[PDB]
Amino acid sequence: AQLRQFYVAAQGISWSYRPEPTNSSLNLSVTSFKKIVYREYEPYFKKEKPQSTISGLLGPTLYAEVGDIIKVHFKNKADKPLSIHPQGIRYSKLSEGASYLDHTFPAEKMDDAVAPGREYTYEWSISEDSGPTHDDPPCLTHIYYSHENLIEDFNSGLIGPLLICKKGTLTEGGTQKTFDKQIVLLFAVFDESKSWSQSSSLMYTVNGYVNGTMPDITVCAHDHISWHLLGMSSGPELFSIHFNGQVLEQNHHKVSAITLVSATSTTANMTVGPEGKWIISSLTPKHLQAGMQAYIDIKNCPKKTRNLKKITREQRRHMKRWEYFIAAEEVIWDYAPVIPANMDKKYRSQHLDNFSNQIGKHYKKVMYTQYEDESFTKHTVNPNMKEDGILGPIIRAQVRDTLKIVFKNMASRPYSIYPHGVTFSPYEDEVNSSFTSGRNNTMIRAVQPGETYTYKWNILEFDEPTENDAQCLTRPYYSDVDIMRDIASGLIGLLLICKSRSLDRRGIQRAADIEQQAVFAVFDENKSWYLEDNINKFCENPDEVKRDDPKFYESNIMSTINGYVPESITTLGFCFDDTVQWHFCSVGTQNEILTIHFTGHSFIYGKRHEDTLTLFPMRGESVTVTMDNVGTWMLTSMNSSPRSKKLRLKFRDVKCIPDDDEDSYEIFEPPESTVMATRKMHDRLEPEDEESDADYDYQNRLAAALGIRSFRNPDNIAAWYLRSNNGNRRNYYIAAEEISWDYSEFVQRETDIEDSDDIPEDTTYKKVVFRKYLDSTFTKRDPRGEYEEHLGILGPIIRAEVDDVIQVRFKNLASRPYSLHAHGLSYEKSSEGKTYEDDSPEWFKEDNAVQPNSSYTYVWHATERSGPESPGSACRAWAYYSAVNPEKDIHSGLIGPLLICQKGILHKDSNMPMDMREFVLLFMTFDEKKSWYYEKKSRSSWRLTSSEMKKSHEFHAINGMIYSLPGLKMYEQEWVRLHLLNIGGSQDIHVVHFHGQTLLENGNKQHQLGVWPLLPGSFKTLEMKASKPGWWLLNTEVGENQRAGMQTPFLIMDRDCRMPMGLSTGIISDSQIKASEFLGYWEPRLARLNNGGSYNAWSVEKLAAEFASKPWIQVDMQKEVIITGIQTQGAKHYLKSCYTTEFYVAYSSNQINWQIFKGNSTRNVMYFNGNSDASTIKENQFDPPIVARYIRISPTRAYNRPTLRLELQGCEVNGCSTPLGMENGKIENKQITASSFKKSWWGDYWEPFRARLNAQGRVNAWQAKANNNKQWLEIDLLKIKKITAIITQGCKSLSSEMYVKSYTIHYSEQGVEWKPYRLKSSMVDKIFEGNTNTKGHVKNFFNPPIISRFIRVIPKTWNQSIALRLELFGCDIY
Repeated sequence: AQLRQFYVAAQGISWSYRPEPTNSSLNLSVTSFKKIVYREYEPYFKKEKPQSTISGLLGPTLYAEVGDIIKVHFKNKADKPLSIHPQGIRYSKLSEGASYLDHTFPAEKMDDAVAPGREYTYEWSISEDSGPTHDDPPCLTHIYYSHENLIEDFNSGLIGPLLICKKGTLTEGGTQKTFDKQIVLLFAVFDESKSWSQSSSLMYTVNGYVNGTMPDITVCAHDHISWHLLGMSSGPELFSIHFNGQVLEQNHHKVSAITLVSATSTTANMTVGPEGKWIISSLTPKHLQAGMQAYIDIKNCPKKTRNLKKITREQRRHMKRWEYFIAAEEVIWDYAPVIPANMDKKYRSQHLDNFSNQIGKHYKKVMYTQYEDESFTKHTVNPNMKEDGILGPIIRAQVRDTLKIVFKNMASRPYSIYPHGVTFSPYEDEVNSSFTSGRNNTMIRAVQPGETYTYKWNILEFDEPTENDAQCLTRPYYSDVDIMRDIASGLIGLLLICKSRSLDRRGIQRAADIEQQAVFAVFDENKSWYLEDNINKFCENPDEVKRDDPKFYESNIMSTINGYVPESITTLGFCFDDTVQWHFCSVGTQNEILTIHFTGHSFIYGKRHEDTLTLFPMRGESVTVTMDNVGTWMLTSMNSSPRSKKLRLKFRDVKCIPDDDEDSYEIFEPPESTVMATRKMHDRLEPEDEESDADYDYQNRLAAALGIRSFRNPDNIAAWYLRSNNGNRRNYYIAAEEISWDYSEFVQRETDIEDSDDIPEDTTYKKVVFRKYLDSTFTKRDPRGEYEEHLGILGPIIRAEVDDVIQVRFKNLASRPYSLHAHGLSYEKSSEGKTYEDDSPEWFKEDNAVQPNSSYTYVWHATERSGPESPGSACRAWAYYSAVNPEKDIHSGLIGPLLICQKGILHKDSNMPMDMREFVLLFMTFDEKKSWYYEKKSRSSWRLTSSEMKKSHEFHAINGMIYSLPGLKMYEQEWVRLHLLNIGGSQDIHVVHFHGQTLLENGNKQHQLGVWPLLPGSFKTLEMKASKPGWWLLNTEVGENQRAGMQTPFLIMDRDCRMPMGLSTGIISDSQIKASEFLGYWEPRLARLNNGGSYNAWSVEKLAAEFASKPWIQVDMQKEVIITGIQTQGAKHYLKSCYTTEFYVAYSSNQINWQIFKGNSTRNVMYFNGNSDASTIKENQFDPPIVARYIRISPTRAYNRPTLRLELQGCEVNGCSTPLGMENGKIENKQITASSFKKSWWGDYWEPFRARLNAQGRVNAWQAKANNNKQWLEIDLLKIKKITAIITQGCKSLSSEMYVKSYTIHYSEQGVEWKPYRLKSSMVDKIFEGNTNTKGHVKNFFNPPIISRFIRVIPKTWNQSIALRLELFGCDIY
């Protein structure tokens, strides 16, 4: 419950990018840079903290436990305004530091920009729902920075960690209990060109140190450590950190490489091993050449040395000849193999053969070849094993299988090998570290061209992966001499860290029948060590050497998959009910990443069945696909020209007829023959069939341990295929049709207060967008309700259920063909829509293309592996798009979500899944040069793409529109679901950040993450739990996209928006009640709910016939308000039943453009509902609340006279004018003080302690003792609050009434004082207008709110007495 007070300051530190403690060159410092950073101070800024060395510009580290507060006492000592902005849920509008359009008063604008040489005070509060609190890591990490200028105030060196932790861990010194260290690492890129002192800089630093000049950080050996890896850069960078020789554990995944994208952070743990130096490598092929790393030296502290189990429990020893005698060679390589079916013209007759005498016959291509003999006298296989081809030398490592790597360099250059996540033994280095010790304890890394060598490491059962990880981990191994040059030469393999899966010393696996190796390498011959043996030596046209030319240079860029370019001419055939296991990885001198769409099936991923994998550069991943379909399919990547339409691997999934191995070309080894016949899978040894590795007779010691001991103790067609699926079908009628569409919705009267913003692009653009119609015969559409206001460009949400069956009658209506393609779903090739080779005549090709003005009816089947796993969640998002040309279609607008929810989620609202809010958002940047309707020579510049506005034709949209995206409205403290998707703009990884909010995952039931990184292809379902009302801001915190256009001001409102908007009270005067048609004589100024008299309903003139037309009454508000319901009522004089039954509602913010859609609205199908009898107050609710100035209702069907009385239910503007609790009872009577509890001597007592609005009983107001202009009513709010508005009233006693008429307001500070309320733009006090009638209310507003907890009300001029019932509308500030 403590308060983490913190003193910070910002000063201009002259900072070179390296440290040096000398003199001669340390006065004349040749290189330097101006910088502004964060430096912590002792209280009152007298002294200054030590500022440990390893943190160069990384500012002070803030921290807290769940429950405490933070009072950062900022003080800007630099010469430009600055601020501080953390990440999470805490900040109210005066402690967030960001200055955007949120409609706040000049009081809460001070935190946004602190002038140079001025103080402030930042206060936060770590709630119970912003911390981990469960199986999350012991405690998380967030980055705090400057929000005044997200680009000029970061590269100037303004950043710092914010390390919030879990209740019960953090000590007083700011260090965890069990952990022995608290390290923080800032991988960053400080572009000094976009900085305060704009000088060019090629800086790829870490903490402010370049090329690895950071001083060595060191710890002891065999202890537990805690990491905190930040990362931040203006541009969209990527940091694939790698810990050499060690293993980490983030997110319960025993990973050996942590990936961070810009403006993100994470925490992780590891236990250090024996001593010896190490390196923190950055795997990204760009952060390598640049040069950035650290050093991990390990000391030897004389405290304790552990002694644990060495042998594998004395039974699973497995000590035999299962070592590996690998080597290197330079054999001939055919990228397209010898005489394939699908020949290629480029690589054959221009790059291998002597046809037109290009090179010769030979490629000098190195590869790790595997000899099975020790003496290196024979390869293991010269031909192939019927299904491998180039399945690499498989290195399967498990507990003590005598894994010895014998190595015989037989090449013409120094080479080596280097695995991943494999600690070395000091007998042989197995790494190219600098300090290779002397001849005594030697550690050799390279091998000269002709030598031999011997490595040594056999893993034991001491680093088994977590159960949440995959079955068989996969890791590469390559030549560590020069990575980019050696891998290009062709040195790479797979190192498989499986589990205790050995049944025999041959090493077969279980739980995965068939396995296939697939890596995505890209051999850049221009960076190979045999280009000279390609053009220089072996050649016949070197006459004028082809080089430095776009043709020749890019022609030898051979991006392949397992080397072989053309095709696996044997498509990967399979059986049914099998569980194939795949191993994925990728290398190549290229920064970008890949995503591998898996057409047709899906694979388990942490018990979720995802269908797209984003594999990162130079680190692998393993999946498991199941055979539950029949037909041909694909495995494709889709990023851009060289890889999208190229990387494909066709593979069957079939059997015919029994199991397909009686007369066919897939004879496996069961062999599905007569059951009485012999083959593999039936190898009965002496004892019995496969049980284990045979050992002692019984060896009673057959207990499996826990790992580490628990120690410390007309084409109107329909669907046709739904015959055997036997489904609970659900029908939809989509279409596709052109439309005009311009992203900029703020100039569409959203936030266009300006009048001179010159449009820098085209006015609008012609897209093609999905729609939703009502039946098989079209032209009867379904308009987008209030729910679908934020969809923007996405089609209709196609919802479903587990084990359902979907029928979709797509019907193209555009100029070129289109189609559909689901994801993670089940269908047939005649229900796929993808364009490639099939297994039938153009009968299965009926869906592959939907010609214009026609229609096809797909049949999709959502099975068990297509539903939302991870019981912590409810619905599972997905996507569908026009997959005829998947790159130019999605960039045209044809994209939509496809949700799948569990069994039970659907209400009697057409049975479409409902019962929990959900916003769907597709973060994507739209390119107009990749669409179909891209008129090339636009009217700005025809030569280049608007050379006058270069690259102005790419729009960073947030789900359609830009800067506006209206429709995002949530309550306070309500669980809303979010389906964030990203498949359009691939190479741009996005990180989603809501202001003042903390997201959440499920499955493992707990994950906060602060902000989430959207991987291009992932489908993420999260939960929000909105925090506080006001105008917040949704964006992506990559500073060069937040300013580019990805920022939407979503809205949190109050959680009690149920207050009358003035109809019954009297706020809404009768000067603004209109009517088109009328009912007799009953003036509409008398349409007030619960109004008595003789005429109490709506009319102006006489009707004489009213049953068919739809008259209307129009209420005005004079300001934009919220409306969350309506309170209907019936009228009569003595004998008119006269009630309305059905009635719809319109609304408008301009009185001209009306949106009549809340009657037959979203939750409704095509109707609304109303009253049931005479005066019995009946009310309805607008589930998505509406917000408009004018509102107009129209009754259709009533009882013999369509009358009504209406009363509205809304809230306010800033969005926190909630009842402070007077009438609610949330305030007790001990927060009200005044002068006299005025009593008579022949009657009652006049209580200034019952000033409740609309509370009834005895004298329930404050008639002061004696009349004078010097009484008052003082309210002690018990904590400083923002007092927004006031409502006065009048009182009486059964007789002549009297009431206040005009009052002034004296208020206080935190303490006891009283000061007048001088009008902002005046020189004297402000005067208010009190009541005018007895019971009617009057609302008075404050131009700036009164931020206090003392407030006095001065009755200045009144009517014959002081008397009022009072209610303040305030806000719970902190």
